[PDB]
Amino acid sequence: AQLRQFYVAAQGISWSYRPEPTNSSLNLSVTSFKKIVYREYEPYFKKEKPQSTISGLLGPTLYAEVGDIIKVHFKNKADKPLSIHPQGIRYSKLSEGASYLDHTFPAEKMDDAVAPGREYTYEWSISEDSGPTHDDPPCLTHIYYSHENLIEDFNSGLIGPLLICKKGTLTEGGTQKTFDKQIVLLFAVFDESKSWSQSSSLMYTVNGYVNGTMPDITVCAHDHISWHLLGMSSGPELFSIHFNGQVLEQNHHKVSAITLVSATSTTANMTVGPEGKWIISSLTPKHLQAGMQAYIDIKNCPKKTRNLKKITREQRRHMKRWEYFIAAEEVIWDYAPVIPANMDKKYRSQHLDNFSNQIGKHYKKVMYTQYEDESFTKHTVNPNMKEDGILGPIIRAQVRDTLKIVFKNMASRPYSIYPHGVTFSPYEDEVNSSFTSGRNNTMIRAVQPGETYTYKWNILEFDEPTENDAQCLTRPYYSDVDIMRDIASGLIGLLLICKSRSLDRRGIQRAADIEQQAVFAVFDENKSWYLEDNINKFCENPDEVKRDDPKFYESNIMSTINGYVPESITTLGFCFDDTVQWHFCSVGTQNEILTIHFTGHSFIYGKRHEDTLTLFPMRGESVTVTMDNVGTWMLTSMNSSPRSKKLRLKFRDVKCIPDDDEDSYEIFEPPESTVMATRKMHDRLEPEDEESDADYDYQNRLAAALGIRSFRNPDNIAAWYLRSNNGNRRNYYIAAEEISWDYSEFVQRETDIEDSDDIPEDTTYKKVVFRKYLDSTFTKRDPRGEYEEHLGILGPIIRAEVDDVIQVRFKNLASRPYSLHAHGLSYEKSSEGKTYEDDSPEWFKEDNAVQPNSSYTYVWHATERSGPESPGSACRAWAYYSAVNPEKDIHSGLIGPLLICQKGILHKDSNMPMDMREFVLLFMTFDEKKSWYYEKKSRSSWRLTSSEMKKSHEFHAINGMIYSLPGLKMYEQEWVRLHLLNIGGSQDIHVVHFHGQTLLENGNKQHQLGVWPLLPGSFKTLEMKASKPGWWLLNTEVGENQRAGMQTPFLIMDRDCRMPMGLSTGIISDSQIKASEFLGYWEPRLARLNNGGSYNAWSVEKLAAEFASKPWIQVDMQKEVIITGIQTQGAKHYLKSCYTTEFYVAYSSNQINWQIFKGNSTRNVMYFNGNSDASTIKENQFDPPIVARYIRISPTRAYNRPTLRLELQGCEVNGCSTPLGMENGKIENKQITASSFKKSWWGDYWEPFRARLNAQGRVNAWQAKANNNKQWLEIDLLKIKKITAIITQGCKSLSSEMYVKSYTIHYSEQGVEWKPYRLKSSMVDKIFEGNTNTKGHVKNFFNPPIISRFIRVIPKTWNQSIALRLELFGCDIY
Repeated sequence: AQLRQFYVAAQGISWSYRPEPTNSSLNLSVTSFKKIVYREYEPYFKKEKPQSTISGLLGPTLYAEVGDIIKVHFKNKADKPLSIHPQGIRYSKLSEGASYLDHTFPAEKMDDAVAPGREYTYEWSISEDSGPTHDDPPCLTHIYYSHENLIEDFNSGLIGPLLICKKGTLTEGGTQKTFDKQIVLLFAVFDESKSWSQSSSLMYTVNGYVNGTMPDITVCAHDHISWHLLGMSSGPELFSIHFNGQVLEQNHHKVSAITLVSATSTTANMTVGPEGKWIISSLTPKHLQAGMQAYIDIKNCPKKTRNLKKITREQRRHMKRWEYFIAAEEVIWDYAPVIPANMDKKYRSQHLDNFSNQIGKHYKKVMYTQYEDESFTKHTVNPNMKEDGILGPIIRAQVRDTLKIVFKNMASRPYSIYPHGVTFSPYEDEVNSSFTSGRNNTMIRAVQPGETYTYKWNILEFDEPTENDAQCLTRPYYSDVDIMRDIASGLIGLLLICKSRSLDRRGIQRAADIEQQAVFAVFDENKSWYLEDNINKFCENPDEVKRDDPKFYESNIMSTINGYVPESITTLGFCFDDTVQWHFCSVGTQNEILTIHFTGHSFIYGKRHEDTLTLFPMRGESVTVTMDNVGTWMLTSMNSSPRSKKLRLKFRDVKCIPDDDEDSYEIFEPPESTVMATRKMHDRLEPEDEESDADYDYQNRLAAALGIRSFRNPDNIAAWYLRSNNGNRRNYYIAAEEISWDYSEFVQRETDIEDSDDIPEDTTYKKVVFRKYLDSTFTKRDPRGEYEEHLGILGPIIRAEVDDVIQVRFKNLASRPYSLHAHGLSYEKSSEGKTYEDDSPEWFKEDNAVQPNSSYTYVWHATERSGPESPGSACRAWAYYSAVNPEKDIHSGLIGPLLICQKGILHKDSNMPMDMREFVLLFMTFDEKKSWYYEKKSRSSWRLTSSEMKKSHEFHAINGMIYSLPGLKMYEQEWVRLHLLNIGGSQDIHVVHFHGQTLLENGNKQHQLGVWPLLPGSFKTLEMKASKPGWWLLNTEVGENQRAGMQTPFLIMDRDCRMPMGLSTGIISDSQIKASEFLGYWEPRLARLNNGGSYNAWSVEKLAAEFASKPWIQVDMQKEVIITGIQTQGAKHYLKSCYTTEFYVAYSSNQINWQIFKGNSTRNVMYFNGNSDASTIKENQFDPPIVARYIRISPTRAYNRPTLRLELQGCEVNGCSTPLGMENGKIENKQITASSFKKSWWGDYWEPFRARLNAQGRVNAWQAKANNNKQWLEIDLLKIKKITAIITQGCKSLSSEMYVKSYTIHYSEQGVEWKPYRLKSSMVDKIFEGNTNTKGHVKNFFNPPIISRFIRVIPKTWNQSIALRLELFGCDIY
């Protein structure tokens, strides 16, 4: 419950990018840079903290436990305004530091920009729902920075960690209990060109140190450590950190490489091993050449040395000849193999053969070849094993299988090998570290061209992966001499860290029948060590050497998959009910990443069945696909020209007829023959069939341990295929049709207060967008309700259920063909829509293309592996798009979500899944040069793409529109679901950040993450739990996209928006009640709910016939308000039943453009509902609340006279004018003080302690003792609050009434004082207008709110007495 007070300051530190403690060159410092950073101070800024060395510009580290507060006492000592902005849920509008359009008063604008040489005070509060609190890591990490200028105030060196932790861990010194260290690492890129002192800089630093000049950080050996890896850069960078020789554990995944994208952070743990130096490598092929790393030296502290189990429990020893005698060679390589079916013209007759005498016959291509003999006298296989081809030398490592790597360099250059996540033994280095010790304890890394060598490491059962990880981990191994040059030469393999899966010393696996190796390498011959043996030596046209030319240079860029370019001419055939296991990885001198769409099936991923994998550069991943379909399919990547339409691997999934191995070309080894016949899978040894590795007779010691001991103790067609699926079908009628569409919705009267913003692009653009119609015969559409206001460009949400069956009658209506393609779903090739080779005549090709003005009816089947796993969640998002040309279609607008929810989620609202809010958002940047309707020579510049506005034709949209995206409205403290998707703009990884909010995952039931990184292809379902009302801001915190256009001001409102908007009270005067048609004589100024008299309903003139037309009454508000319901009522004089039954509602913010859609609205199908009898107050609710100035209702069907009385239910503007609790009872009577509890001597007592609005009983107001202009009513709010508005009233006693008429307001500070309320733009006090009638209310507003907890009300001029019932509308500030 403590308060983490913190003193910070910002000063201009002259900072070179390296440290040096000398003199001669340390006065004349040749290189330097101006910088502004964060430096912590002792209280009152007298002294200054030590500022440990390893943190160069990384500012002070803030921290807290769940429950405490933070009072950062900022003080800007630099010469430009600055601020501080953390990440999470805490900040109210005066402690967030960001200055955007949120409609706040000049009081809460001070935190946004602190002038140079001025103080402030930042206060936060770590709630119970912003911390981990469960199986999350012991405690998380967030980055705090400057929000005044997200680009000029970061590269100037303004950043710092914010390390919030879990209740019960953090000590007083700011260090965890069990952990022995608290390290923080800032991988960053400080572009000094976009900085305060704009000088060019090629800086790829870490903490402010370049090329690895950071001083060595060191710890002891065999202890537990805690990491905190930040990362931040203006541009969209990527940091694939790698810990050499060690293993980490983030997110319960025993990973050996942590990936961070810009403006993100994470925490992780590891236990250090024996001593010896190490390196923190950055795997990204760009952060390598640049040069950035650290050093991990390990000391030897004389405290304790552990002694644990060495042998594998004395039974699973497995000590035999299962070592590996690998080597290197330079054999001939055919990228397209010898005489394939699908020949290629480029690589054959221009790059291998002597046809037109290009090179010769030979490629000098190195590869790790595997000899099975020790003496290196024979390869293991010269031909192939019927299904491998180039399945690499498989290195399967498990507990003590005598894994010895014998190595015989037989090449013409120094080479080596280097695995991943494999600690070395000091007998042989197995790494190219600098300090290779002397001849005594030697550690050799390279091998000269002709030598031999011997490595040594056999893993034991001491680093088994977590159960949440995959079955068989996969890791590469390559030549560590020069990575980019050696891998290009062709040195790479797979190192498989499986589990205790050995049944025999041959090493077969279980739980995965068939396995296939697939890596995505890209051999850049221009960076190979045999280009000279390609053009220089072996050649016949070197006459004028082809080089430095776009043709020749890019022609030898051979991006392949397992080397072989053309095709696996044997498509990967399979059986049914099998569980194939795949191993994925990728290398190549290229920064970008890949995503591998898996057409047709899906694979388990942490018990979720995802269908797209984003594999990162130079680190692998393993999946498991199941055979539950029949037909041909694909495995494709889709990023851009060289890889999208190229990387494909066709593979069957079939059997015919029994199991397909009686007369066919897939004879496996069961062999599905007569059951009485012999083959593999039936190898009965002496004892019995496969049980284990045979050992002692019984060896009673057959207990499996826990790992580490628990120690410390007309084409109107329909669907046709739904015959055997036997489904609970659900029908939809989509279409596709052109439309005009311009992203900029703020100039569409959203936030266009300006009048001179010159449009820098085209006015609008012609897209093609999905729609939703009502039946098989079209032209009867379904308009987008209030729910679908934020969809923007996405089609209709196609919802479903587990084990359902979907029928979709797509019907193209555009100029070129289109189609559909689901994801993670089940269908047939005649229900796929993808364009490639099939297994039938153009009968299965009926869906592959939907010609214009026609229609096809797909049949999709959502099975068990297509539903939302991870019981912590409810619905599972997905996507569908026009997959005829998947790159130019999605960039045209044809994209939509496809949700799948569990069994039970659907209400009697057409049975479409409902019962929990959900916003769907597709973060994507739209390119107009990749669409179909891209008129090339636009009217700005025809030569280049608007050379006058270069690259102005790419729009960073947030789900359609830009800067506006209206429709995002949530309550306070309500669980809303979010389906964030990203498949359009691939190479741009996005990180989603809501202001003042903390997201959440499920499955493992707990994950906060602060902000989430959207991987291009992932489908993420999260939960929000909105925090506080006001105008917040949704964006992506990559500073060069937040300013580019990805920022939407979503809205949190109050959680009690149920207050009358003035109809019954009297706020809404009768000067603004209109009517088109009328009912007799009953003036509409008398349409007030619960109004008595003789005429109490709506009319102006006489009707004489009213049953068919739809008259209307129009209420005005004079300001934009919220409306969350309506309170209907019936009228009569003595004998008119006269009630309305059905009635719809319109609304408008301009009185001209009306949106009549809340009657037959979203939750409704095509109707609304109303009253049931005479005066019995009946009310309805607008589930998505509406917000408009004018509102107009129209009754259709009533009882013999369509009358009504209406009363509205809304809230306010800033969005926190909630009842402070007077009438609610949330305030007790001990927060009200005044002068006299005025009593008579022949009657009652006049209580200034019952000033409740609309509370009834005895004298329930404050008639002061004696009349004078010097009484008052003082309210002690018990904590400083923002007092927004006031409502006065009048009182009486059964007789002549009297009431206040005009009052002034004296208020206080935190303490006891009283000061007048001088009008902002005046020189004297402000005067208010009190009541005018007895019971009617009057609302008075404050131009700036009164931020206090003392407030006095001065009755200045009144009517014959002081008397009022009072209610303040305030806000719970902190």
